[PDB]
Amino acid sequence: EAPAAVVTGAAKRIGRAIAVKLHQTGYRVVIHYHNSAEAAVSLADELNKERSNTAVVCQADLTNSNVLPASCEEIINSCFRAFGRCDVLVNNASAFYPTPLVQKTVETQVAELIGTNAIAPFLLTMSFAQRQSSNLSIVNLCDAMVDQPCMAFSLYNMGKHALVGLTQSAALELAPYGIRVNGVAPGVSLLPVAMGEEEKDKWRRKVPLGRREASAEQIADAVIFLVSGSAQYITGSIIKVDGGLSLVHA
Amino acid sequence: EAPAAVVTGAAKRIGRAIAVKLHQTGYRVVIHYHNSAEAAVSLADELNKERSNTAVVCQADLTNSNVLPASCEEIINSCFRAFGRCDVLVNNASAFYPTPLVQGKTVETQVAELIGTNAIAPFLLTMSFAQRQSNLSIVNLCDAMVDQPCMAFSLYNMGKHALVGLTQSAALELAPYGIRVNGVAPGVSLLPVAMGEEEKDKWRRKVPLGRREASAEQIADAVIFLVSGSAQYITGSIIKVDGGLSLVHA
Amino acid sequence: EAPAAVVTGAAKRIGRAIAVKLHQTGYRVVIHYHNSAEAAVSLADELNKERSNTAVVCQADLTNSNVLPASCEEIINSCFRAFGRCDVLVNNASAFYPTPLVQGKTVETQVAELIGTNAIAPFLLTMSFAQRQKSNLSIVNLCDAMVDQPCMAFSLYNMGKHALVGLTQSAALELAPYGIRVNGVAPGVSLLPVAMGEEEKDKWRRKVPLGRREASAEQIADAVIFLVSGSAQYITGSIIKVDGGLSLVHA
Amino acid sequence: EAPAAVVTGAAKRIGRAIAVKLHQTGYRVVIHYHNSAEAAVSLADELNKERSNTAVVCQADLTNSNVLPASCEEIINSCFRAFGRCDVLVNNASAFYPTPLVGKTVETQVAELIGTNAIAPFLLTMSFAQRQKSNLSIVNLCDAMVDQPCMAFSLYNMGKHALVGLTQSAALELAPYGIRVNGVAPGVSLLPVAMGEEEKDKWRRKVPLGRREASAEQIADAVIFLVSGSAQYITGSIIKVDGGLSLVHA
Ligand SMILES: NC(=O)C1=CN([C@@H]2O[C@H](COP(=O)(O)OP(=O)(O)OC[C@H]3O[C@@H](n4cnc5c(N)ncnc54)[C@H](OP(=O)(O)O)[C@@H]3O)[C@@H](O)[C@H]2O)C=CC1
Ligand SMILES: NC(=O)C1=CN([C@@H]2O[C@H](COP(=O)(O)OP(=O)(O)OC[C@H]3O[C@@H](n4cnc5c(N)ncnc54)[C@H](OP(=O)(O)O)[C@@H]3O)[C@@H](O)[C@H]2O)C=CC1
Ligand SMILES: NC(=O)C1=CN([C@@H]2O[C@H](COP(=O)(O)OP(=O)(O)OC[C@H]3O[C@@H](n4cnc5c(N)ncnc54)[C@H](OP(=O)(O)O)[C@@H]3O)[C@@H](O)[C@H]2O)C=CC1
Ligand SMILES: NC(=O)C1=CN([C@@H]2O[C@H](COP(=O)(O)OP(=O)(O)OC[C@H]3O[C@@H](n4cnc5c(N)ncnc54)[C@H](OP(=O)(O)O)[C@@H]3O)[C@@H](O)[C@H]2O)C=CC1
Ligand SMILES: Nc1nc2ccc(C(=O)NCCc3cccc(Cl)c3)cc2s1
Ligand SMILES: Nc1nc2ccc(C(=O)NCCc3cccc(Cl)c3)cc2s1
Ligand SMILES: Nc1nc2ccc(C(=O)NCCc3cccc(Cl)c3)cc2s1
Ligand SMILES: Nc1nc2ccc(C(=O)NCCc3cccc(Cl)c3)cc2s1
Repeated sequence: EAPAAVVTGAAKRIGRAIAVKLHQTGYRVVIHYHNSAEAAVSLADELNKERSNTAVVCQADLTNSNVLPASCEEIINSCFRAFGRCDVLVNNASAFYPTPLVQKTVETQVAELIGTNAIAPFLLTMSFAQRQSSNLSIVNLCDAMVDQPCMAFSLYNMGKHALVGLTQSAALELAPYGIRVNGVAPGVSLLPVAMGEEEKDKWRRKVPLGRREASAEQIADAVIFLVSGSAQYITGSIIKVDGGLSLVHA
Repeated sequence: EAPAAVVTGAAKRIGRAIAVKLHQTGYRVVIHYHNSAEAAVSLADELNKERSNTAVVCQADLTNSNVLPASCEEIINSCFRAFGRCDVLVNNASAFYPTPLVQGKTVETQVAELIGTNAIAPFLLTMSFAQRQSNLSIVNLCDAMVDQPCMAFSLYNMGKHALVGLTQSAALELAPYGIRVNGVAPGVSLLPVAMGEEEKDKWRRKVPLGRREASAEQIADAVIFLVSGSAQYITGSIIKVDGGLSLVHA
Repeated sequence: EAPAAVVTGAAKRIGRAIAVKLHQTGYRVVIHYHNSAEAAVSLADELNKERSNTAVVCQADLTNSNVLPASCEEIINSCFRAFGRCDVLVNNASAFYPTPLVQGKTVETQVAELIGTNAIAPFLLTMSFAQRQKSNLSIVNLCDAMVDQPCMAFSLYNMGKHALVGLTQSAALELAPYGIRVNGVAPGVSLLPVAMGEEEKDKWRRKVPLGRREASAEQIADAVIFLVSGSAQYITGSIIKVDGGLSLVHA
Repeated sequence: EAPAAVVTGAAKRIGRAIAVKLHQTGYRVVIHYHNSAEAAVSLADELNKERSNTAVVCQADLTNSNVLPASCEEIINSCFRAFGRCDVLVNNASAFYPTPLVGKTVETQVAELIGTNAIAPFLLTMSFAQRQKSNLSIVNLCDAMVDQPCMAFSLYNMGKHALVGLTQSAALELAPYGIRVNGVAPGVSLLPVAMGEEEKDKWRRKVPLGRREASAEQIADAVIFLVSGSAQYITGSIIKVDGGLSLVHA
């Protein structure tokens, strides 16, 4: 038949764009969600209606507990269960909020920010590999502004730095098994829904390429390339998709 | 009207694969060469037979000198003369040889060739490209190993480092003009002309992903992505196409 | 009075050498240890015999847990309790072992120790150090020069060391308005593993361009000493590799 | 007896502070200069007043041309003829001005910005290494902001990137001879004399640590460390001395 992909947090925003675009490219997909049951279902609906029985949903909480392992195993599972194979893993799901050094308790923050951002990708990676001709690859959602961090976002930043480390080490380690591991690093994309609107323009104006944020589909485009046969020799690479934002000094 | 691209050192090896593949994507192509007259003319005949009036050649020495700006201006001008437009510039041409710090070319010539082709020509070509200015982009052929260099290749490495700087500086500067500037960084690809079987397998053995060098087409694939509509928010980015080679410790 | 420093995992190897050199430069020192009780007490004994009332020990597991914040707070408080001040924090303590992806400690346990010691505890200690400030304040984080060219099957260790880089940068940024500098020291190959054979040692030694030998503990401490000194008063968010060229050598 | 150090562009500003700190440390110094003869002599006289026969001056243009190799050989020679040895080389001299891609000629700009910042350091490095017959080191003055460049500084940035490559390449190659090679990367240091205080403050306010530029002495302090017995294992390292400026996003 046709290849299959798991996308994490695929309900909304960047994950949904990735999901749809993988589908259009001919992937059967698992739409993982935590909170967005509705949205997951609706997207599955839309993809199933397009090609019969090619989109399934999956619940899991990706916080750092004692049960993350099983959850990550569950997610990889259902991809094999629904489609009998798993070609692609997109690590998209992610928490993001400030954690000031001079001031949810901390370990909540750690489980979410370190847990979702780093540890869960590590576990999914381990399951994806464990259960493996083909074109297998993993794509991690990184952050182009990792070296010029937002003030008071240490934990978030630590977790994204950790994700670069996983990208590198897993690319090395899984290269023998023909599994590629890559990253996509957005700058400013879909801005926080809560963040002010006139405040949003402030950020848009800093971006060299067209004074605007990346659309979700732009991010998705890079993911598509990395999983494709056009990237068959690409592993351990992180592709920034930031419109030049990371090149701009203070 | 199909867009137009200049590829430097497009007569052989990776440059040829980039020109071919731009052509197969719908571009008209200026094939720059220095010495490889026959291969140059040969390729253009092949492109033109495939689609008449779609390929030209343009001879130029890319060694640094007081007339390199005029030679660079001429390469770009050749594209406007042939095709009435210049949409893409691929900085591919490259001198590569050892320049030990501790002891037939003079050092003046070594600097001219290694710094001229790898860095100064790209800069002058970028300047000419932007001056004569849809989906405009420049792709620089960089080097994935530039922070773990070959022993005794200081001038080469300096040139490739300079090219990274050019990639970033021009991406920043040319963004408001809608011109994107990116790089592709091979690890080990098409291997040298003068090298034994034993030595090839030595290098190949180092590559985590499949224990082999990149095909030129694999390198060309990333160039294709960067110039395409799928990369319209990507600028100042360098994509490693190295099979994990740069991840491998001594 | 004399400034005070907290050094984590300071009973042996690189931490001890850092504690010793800070002590010789006139610091009062907290020697944090986990398991190495005899060795920590021995070191403090030596340092106290050198100038009385200048060295204390402090026991803490730096494995991630819900009590890890309390333990890190307690480490910092030990310094204020002993010496009335805390000028320098060195995050040296580190777990180091393989965690293969394609496969005995549970994975829960691996994550707790490798991410906890190498990254979370540094963050918590960073927080406690800064909050307790109410001179030349700085933090030095022991990083790893080979993080972008890692050992096969050391995913979690590498992830923690990359996190520590992120902490170094983020904390340099956030704490600079308080006058606290935050930097890193990144060894290549230094003191080899106690359980490693001399045969394997020489394999690693011969890869080092500068001298074909590992860094001495002193040489690593030397860089730490520079970063805390007034010769580094404008330096923050910098990581100095002390690796003999090792990270420049290709495969 | 006393070790000897060559410092380039040592007449004024940062190179001056380095010469002085090296002298105070016990070094005999060659004060290289291009135009500031008056400045160079006064420094030399003052140093020589502190300690007889410990300081000499040497004039040379470090621009790129067929005579540059000879010039750099002569600079190194001047240390040996004066002091009988050359233990340290500090590549400090630098040209810095904008070179927009869109009243000097372009070839002149290339010659000056690539010549002073990259090529002359390479030639000096070669001459330093070849003339050796303990604690030998080279320190290259880099730039902490090379990945977040000033707009329209492409050539400057290319030169500073090249210098990073030299540092790394020469570190690797000279390590067997026991010559360490490292860099110091200032952020904002001595601001131009004639720059308005109101402008100066715009840059000053960007700096996290103390909201001021680095003194020349602070930069020199990092140089002193790298040449010292405390840095005996450090090679191929670049120490940013930037007060956190490079960590600050747009
Ligand atoms: N937005 C931007 O501008 C930038 C984004 N990025 C990165 O790109 C990726 C996508 O960003 P964006 O779409 O804005 O992300 P969001 O912050 O909106 O989160 C995306 C999804 O993550 C899931 N998620 C969050 N926390 C958990 C958790 N504890 N367990 C399980 N799932 C969880 C949610 O799924 P559910 O809805 O089902 O609960 C949510 O829809 C992230 O990795 C992010 O860090 C990086 C830099 C810039
Ligand atoms: N091959 C590999 O494994 C790797 C290559 N790269 C990079 O990828 C790109 C393509 O590599 P590859 O195809 O191997 O390159 P080649 O070594 O085959 O050279 C490409 C072309 O550069 C041209 N060139 C050389 N000197 C001059 C000069 N003075 N003036 C004008 N043109 C000149 C030549 O044109 P002509 O033949 O007409 O004289 C030559 O065919 C380069 O920029 C290279 O640095 C990066 C790392 C790995
Ligand atoms: N040695 C080398 O070659 C290199 C070292 N580094 C870094 O340099 C630093 C020093 O290296 P090195 O001296 O070899 O380190 P070690 O591996 O010897 O560990 C130092 C100390 O870490 C402490 N530690 C370990 N696990 C825990 C834990 N769960 N809770 C609390 N403390 C713990 C131990 O204290 P105790 O003995 O009391 O149990 C130990 O003595 C480390 O951060 C390391 O990663 C970087 C690269 C190379
Ligand atoms: N100051 C700052 O904020 C920053 C500086 N840096 C780097 O720090 C180093 C020192 O900085 P700074 O003191 O401000 O530098 P300056 O701009 O003051 O230049 C230092 C010296 O360079 C010499 N020089 C310039 N062009 C030439 C040439 N063609 N031939 C020979 N010598 C030449 C001059 O010698 P003379 O006067 O005798 O002609 C000059 O005094 C440089 O390498 C610089 O790039 C990096 C980032 C920031
Ligand atoms: N899960 C999520 N992770 C992230 C990470 C980053 C952002 C984000 O909005 N980043 C922008 C940082 C930035 C920094 C400086 C200038 C600008 Cl215009 C933008 C948003 C999100 S949402
Ligand atoms: N114009 C050209 N530029 C370059 C640059 C690099 C190479 C090359 O062969 N690079 C491989 C270097 C290498 C470094 C370490 C391990 C391995 Cl297997 C290979 C070949 C060329 S040809
Ligand atoms: N807590 C500890 N952390 C670390 C981290 C790294 C090392 C170490 O020995 N790293 C060497 C890795 C290496 C990789 C490639 C070549 C070589 Cl000569 C050495 C040893 C330790 S002990
Ligand atoms: N030879 C010389 N090289 C350089 C390099 C850089 C500078 C300089 O002024 N750099 C500051 C760049 C900068 C960029 C963005 C913000 C801020 Cl406050 C400062 C000044 C000089 S003088």
